[PDB]
Amino acid sequence: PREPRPNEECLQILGNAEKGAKFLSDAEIIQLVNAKHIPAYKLETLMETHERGVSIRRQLLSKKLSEPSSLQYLPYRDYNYSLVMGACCENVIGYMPIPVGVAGPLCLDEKEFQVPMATTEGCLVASTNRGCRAIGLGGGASSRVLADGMTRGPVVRLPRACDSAEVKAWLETSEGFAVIKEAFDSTSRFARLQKLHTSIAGRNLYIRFQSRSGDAMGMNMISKGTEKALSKLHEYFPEMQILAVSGNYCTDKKPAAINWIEGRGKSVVCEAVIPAKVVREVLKTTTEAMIEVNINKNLVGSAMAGSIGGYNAHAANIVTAIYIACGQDAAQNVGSSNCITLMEASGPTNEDLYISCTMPSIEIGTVGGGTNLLPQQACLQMLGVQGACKDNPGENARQLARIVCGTVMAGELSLMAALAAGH
Amino acid sequence: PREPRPNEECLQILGNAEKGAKFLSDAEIIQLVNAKHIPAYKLETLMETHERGVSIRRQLLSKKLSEPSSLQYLPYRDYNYSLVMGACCENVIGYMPIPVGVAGPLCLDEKEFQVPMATTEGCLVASTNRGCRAIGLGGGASSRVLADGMTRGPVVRLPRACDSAEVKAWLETSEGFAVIKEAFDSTSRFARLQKLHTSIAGRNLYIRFQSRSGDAMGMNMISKGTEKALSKLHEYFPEMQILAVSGNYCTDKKPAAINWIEGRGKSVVCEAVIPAKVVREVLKTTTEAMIEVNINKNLVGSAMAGSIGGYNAHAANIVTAIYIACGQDAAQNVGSSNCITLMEASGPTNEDLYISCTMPSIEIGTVGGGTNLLPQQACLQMLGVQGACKDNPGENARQLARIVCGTVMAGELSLMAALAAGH
Amino acid sequence: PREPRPNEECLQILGNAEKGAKFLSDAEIIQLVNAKHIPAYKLETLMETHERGVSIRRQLLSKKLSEPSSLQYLPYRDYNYSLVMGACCENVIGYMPIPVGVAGPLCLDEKEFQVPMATTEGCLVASTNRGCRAIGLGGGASSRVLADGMTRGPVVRLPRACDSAEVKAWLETSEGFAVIKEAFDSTSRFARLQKLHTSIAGRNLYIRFQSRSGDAMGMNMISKGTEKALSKLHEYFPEMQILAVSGNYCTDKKPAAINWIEGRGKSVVCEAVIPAKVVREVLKTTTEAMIEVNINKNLVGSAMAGSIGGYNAHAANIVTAIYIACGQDAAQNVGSSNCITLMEASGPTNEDLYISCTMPSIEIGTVGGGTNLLPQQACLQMLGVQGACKDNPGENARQLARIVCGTVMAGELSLMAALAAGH
Amino acid sequence: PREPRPNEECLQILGNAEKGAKFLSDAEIIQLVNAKHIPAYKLETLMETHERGVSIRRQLLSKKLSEPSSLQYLPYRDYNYSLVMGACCENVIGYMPIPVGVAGPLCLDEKEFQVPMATTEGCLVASTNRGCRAIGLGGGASSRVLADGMTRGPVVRLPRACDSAEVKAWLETSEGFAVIKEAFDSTSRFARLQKLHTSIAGRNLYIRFQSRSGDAMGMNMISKGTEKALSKLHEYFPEMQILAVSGNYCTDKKPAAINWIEGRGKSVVCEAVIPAKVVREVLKTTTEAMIEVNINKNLVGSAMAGSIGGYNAHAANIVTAIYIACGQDAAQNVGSSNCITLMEASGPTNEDLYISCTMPSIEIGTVGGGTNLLPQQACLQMLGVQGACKDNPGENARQLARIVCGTVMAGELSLMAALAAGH
Repeated sequence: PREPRPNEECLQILGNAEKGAKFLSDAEIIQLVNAKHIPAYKLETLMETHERGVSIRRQLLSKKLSEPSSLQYLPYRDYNYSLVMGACCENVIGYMPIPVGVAGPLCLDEKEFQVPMATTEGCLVASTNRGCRAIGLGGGASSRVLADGMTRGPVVRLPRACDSAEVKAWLETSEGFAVIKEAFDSTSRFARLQKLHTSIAGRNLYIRFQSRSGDAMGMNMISKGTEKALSKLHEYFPEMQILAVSGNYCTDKKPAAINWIEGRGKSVVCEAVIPAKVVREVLKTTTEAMIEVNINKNLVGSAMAGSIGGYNAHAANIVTAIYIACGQDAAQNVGSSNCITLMEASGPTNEDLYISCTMPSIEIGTVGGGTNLLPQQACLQMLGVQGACKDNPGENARQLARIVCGTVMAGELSLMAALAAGH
Repeated sequence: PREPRPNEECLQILGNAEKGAKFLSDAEIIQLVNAKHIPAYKLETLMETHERGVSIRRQLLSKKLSEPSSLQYLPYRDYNYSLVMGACCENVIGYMPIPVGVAGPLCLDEKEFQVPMATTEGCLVASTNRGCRAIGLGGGASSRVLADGMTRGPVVRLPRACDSAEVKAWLETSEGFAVIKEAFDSTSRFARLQKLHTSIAGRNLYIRFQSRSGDAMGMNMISKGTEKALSKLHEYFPEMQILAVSGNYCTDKKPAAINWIEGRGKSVVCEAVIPAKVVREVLKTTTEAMIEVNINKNLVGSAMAGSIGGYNAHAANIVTAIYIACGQDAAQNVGSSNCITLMEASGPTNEDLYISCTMPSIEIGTVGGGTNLLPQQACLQMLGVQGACKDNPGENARQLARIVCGTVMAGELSLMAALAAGH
Repeated sequence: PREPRPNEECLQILGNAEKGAKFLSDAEIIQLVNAKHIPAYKLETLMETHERGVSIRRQLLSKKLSEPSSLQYLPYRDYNYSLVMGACCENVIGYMPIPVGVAGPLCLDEKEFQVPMATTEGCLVASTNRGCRAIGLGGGASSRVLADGMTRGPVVRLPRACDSAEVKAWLETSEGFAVIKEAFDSTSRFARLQKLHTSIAGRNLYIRFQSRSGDAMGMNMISKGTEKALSKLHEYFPEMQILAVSGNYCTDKKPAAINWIEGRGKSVVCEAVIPAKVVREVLKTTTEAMIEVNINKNLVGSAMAGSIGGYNAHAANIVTAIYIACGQDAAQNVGSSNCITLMEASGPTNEDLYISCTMPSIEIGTVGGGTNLLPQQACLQMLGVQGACKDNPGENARQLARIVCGTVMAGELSLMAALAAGH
Repeated sequence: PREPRPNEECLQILGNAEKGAKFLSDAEIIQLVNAKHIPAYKLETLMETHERGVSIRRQLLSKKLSEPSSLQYLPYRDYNYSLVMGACCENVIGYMPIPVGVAGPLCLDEKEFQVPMATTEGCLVASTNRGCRAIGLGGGASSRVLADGMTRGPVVRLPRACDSAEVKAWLETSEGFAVIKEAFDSTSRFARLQKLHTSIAGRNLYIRFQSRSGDAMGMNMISKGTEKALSKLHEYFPEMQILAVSGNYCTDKKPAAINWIEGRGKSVVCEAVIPAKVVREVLKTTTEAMIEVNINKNLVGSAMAGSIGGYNAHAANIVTAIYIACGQDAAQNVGSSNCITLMEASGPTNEDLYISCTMPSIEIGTVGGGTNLLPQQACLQMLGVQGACKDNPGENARQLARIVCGTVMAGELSLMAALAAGH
């Protein structure tokens, strides 16, 4: 054993650049932190290795818990914290393992994918797998990206609603839009402002900037561009007050009709045709039952519940699983799960099942944020969409959006079949 | 090195109960699986240890990838798969580490909590921490659970809309409700049917069963009860057809006005008062600016975007982080993030900031599903709400809902201050 | 001719109770009004006959118009103003004739109705007529009232959200509800409080009182009851502040999900089955086309437009026409037109067209307001629902709601057939 | 007295062009109609005068009523039916008088208006008048038209969702849009296609054509243009099926988020500043109370009710009254009443009340439909906006929209003051 050296003493070893942390014990570091000498947030930098830093943070936290042994089974060792510091999380005390299953092969646009799904919900992966199998036997699915651009919705305020109208009119002209577009586009190589969407409420003006962002999800880049554009706008209207760079008009991570109607991020449609025989043998139902359930649950049931954009069975399940697996911001599922699922009869006999999923607001990226960590990069890699696509910028993000829509469609197929076979 | 024994041979070692898997190589197991002898889904059971089983699955998957080395940095070893098999995930190929940070202390209802947040979004934990600090300096927050019950919304169909009306009327009487309540309650000790909510659309009848479920999230239990109740209902109306046990009328994991208006799971309100001085020094703004931004972003901005239940800054961020940390079903954030944030002036001088968050549909549990895994249990434990509360059933789930609402409120405070200080 | 006597002089004739207005000229009355002696609003009382009073008001108004001859073709003579004064309109300058057509016979619940429709929209009545004919040939329609009660949604405020929670909890107990119900019911013979619906937002508590109101539309009576109930509630919580007797939580004359989900006024469902032959010969289409159009316009189209409660073709047309004809408050069409139209195949061959309309929020009455005028009473009379039904209170209002739903259904049938035959 | 001549006989007088109807009695005409010789719908043409024709129709209808005397007080005489036949109504049996009151002067954009309001709701005109007075004392209101174009939302269907994507992409190019614009614009002098808005759902493509329409409301003209444009589109995609010219994507006469977000018809904003003294003396309240009520009723209350576009007190009342007075299609109030009302403190002391109303979807016209009748033209004339404005097409419709927004704002001011003074 041993015992803790006084503070002033300990604060010196820390300073000796040939004899630093590593000559101090956990108790000595604890003492230094408690005297408010060391800032606990700097532990991963201040300590010898990053792992130790998180160890020290864990010990400190444990001391303050009603059950000191709470963190025992929270894993923290043998994890690369270098990539998380100053990028992804703060006050780190370990990591939360989420089991990763694989659904597939998903036969989409003449290719095959193996889709990783990080979930703690039993049977979700198996159900998605059955849907994938049905689609595969059906001759594969097809998808298209319909629109692409991340949006940011700042709110500005003018002295009078008349002034707000003037600003809106000026933004609607070709010259004003050109000036704003130049200012916005100057901030990055992928910043290419598309048509603006404005909304007035009294003297509040809400401006929705939209743009592609390469392979990144685009929030940071769009925000930077917006800021620059708002400065430029302020030059012409010095009385304008920028109230908030985010005025809930984007709309980011909230249910909003605007995302459903205008789109946000990527808008995708996927479709497939399942032969009648396959619907019988794999899905254990019939086309007629599937259509009946689809109409009376996904359309009418959602309408009676007063849903905007929730005209599907469980798109949120698949979207969340894939998002967590692939390092996406999982909160964005709120907006990204918007989907409408349609089923119809098809074929020369009206016996085959046509299915389509439409998802207008898939917010997704393959660069930046959570996609900078190796484990999430692995899941992106097994799909073939990891990182930036140098040849055709944004192609990887588009492909990932297509895969997400296809997987959602497989999940819908399976769950709807299960509900229709019923009991 | 060595080389693979033939199939028939290999299939025998597998059978010898004194000489089973463990005498076979990875290549031999691969051969057996490829001949369709072994079902790959049974690998974790079929193999010697579970870890090997997932190893075999990983090798098989790697062979089919365009980049065989994709899984290199997806971790799978030294993880307890026994708790995941047949409960939480299928076709497991490893786990996805999500960094866990800690925000707090959160001073809520005269107690202090240390809230784990699993996120890959930089600065989220720090911002929540600043909000927690402001609330703490403000004399702590207060919360109340207003309603509690998980819901399931089956859809049934009658021959005619007149028959649907008859069934609805019968469900509305005391005798019919009593019969249905008895049938529903017989299925479990926590199943206590509360008042029914019906909606007709033509000959479709949508019935929303609601009930408390102890400390479990309640989906499985509510579904079981619903099934039993629907059988009982079928006894009185033999012409009734149960179309789907889930008719999107719950509503589960979709944006729906019904959850916002009636509630789903737990309905919570939290409030605090931040002194003016604290708003100046910690939040770097003023009360007036905070109220202006709150009105013109969370209320008016959300209204212009056509939001139902999205009258907040970023409740989804906090909700998702906590949910992933604590083993909740993360897809449920779709419904659980519904929140309205209100700010007003308060105090003898109208200088202090009153803030409140109202979240009517927090779907949450501390037993079952993802909460059965030790790492997620650790995060539940550091909050003091892990598992069932034997004395007062459902108390732990209620406490967790209160903490979620309080943390959301801290996050709102911080983000709104950041937006208001602006630039 | 003649010329105007001085004011003081003229003000005396007005006073002589044997020689009053009628001895004064229009110019003399004009002079008196312009000197601010007579209050123009009292003209119909102050003048000899009411008609003259409105004549004087018209002359005064004409003097102030840029085109003095504007009122020439606005009719005002030979109209009974006695019933409008102090009841229905103020500053009356005449009346606006709305042409009234008749659609029918509508074969509903084994009776025949002749439905008056006041419209200036060409072809609306003819289209409704064709729908009525199709329904009649189909063996008539059937309807049911599913729920009945007008609602008022006051908002009150407590010092703290905790206090609001306390009040909500107290309202949810049997004793508190009993006290409130007694207070509410004491105000009128039809005031019978049904279950309360509360919603908290911070320290705001929104309370939705619901009740039947006999044959009246019920707004006045419900408001009176609410006031009394709120006074009683204030007795138990002296800190409560009644912020507004209408907190937009009713919700009255605004689009709101709450009316769609919970109902407001009368909730009705109507249905019919149209034989295939009749669909061919009268509607000039086929059942399959009708169902296709219904799904892809009323369900999917409305979903893509982000509609709450607008899952129909043109229910608002029929509702407005009937409401204007029958003396209903026409603004209420905003809420009353909420409808979902469903069409399916039916019969032994799936060749016949089953149609149903569901309208959960028909706000309607046959006593009070506009129903006190003879012309509107005539339209109510030709339906057989005029005034109060002494035997079975509220029966006439219910019948009128059924007729409204049936007529809406006929209109939907016709318009949908027209759209499907297309070109 | 006399008695009825036989049919064959009577059918001949009808034919004699020197001795036609007018030599036949009401009983003889009745006999002819009942033998199915005369088509009752042709009565106004077939009879001598139009008035007689409606008389005959009334007698026929009376015979079939349970109370033959029902029509006694439904007026039909001395009304110009020539303008209603083949334009405005069918099977006419008279007209429904709606009392017309006048609110004003409304001081708007430096002019004064006298606004006619056709209502049977007591106190509505008086309340609007008080609001007008307050605004007038406040130095008048200001308004701006922000956007202008009526929309039509057809739905077309392609064989596959991929084909729908192809069509959407083609519509998004400059060349495709140019072709469609040419085809659309060829149909009328006011048809000037603006940017298209498309939405896919599976293989359904919803296209929202928008355009100004001169002074007409524009539905007929927009529909004609759409038809022509869809034919042109069919030329390039022969597999396209036009499913419905109206796919509920306009959206016409239904609550829809799309009208709220994108606008429909005219988008208007109006504002005023009420001095504190005027708020005290005329409105009998204070600015602080007004703002409190506005926030907690029009914003928070509407949010809790799950309103899209209903963030106001009673805009529907004013809109309906004006619409009925001025010959507008009253059903359109459903969409046209969408409004958000905002109140703030203003002035050097924050004592004055700033108010603004924003109405993005005012559907309105001053030519065609109900505006072709003299009584409604009178109400349009007293506003100075009757008919087409030859110099500046569409100016009259824009002015009327501004007046509607201003009147709505006055009504909001008054009602909100009444609610705030409370009791």
